[PDB]
Amino acid sequence: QPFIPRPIDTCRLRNGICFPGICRRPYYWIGTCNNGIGSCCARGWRS
Repeated sequence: QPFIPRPIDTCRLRNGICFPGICRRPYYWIGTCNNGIGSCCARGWRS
């Protein structure tokens, strides 16, 4: 976190990574991907 992580948003803040599975590091889960099985998790950290 170079910037100060504001309140966590959903995948509305999009395009960081879509994982098949889950985000563990460095990636914060923002909503789901692969229509449910994957994870919209943008590269970096929020909260």
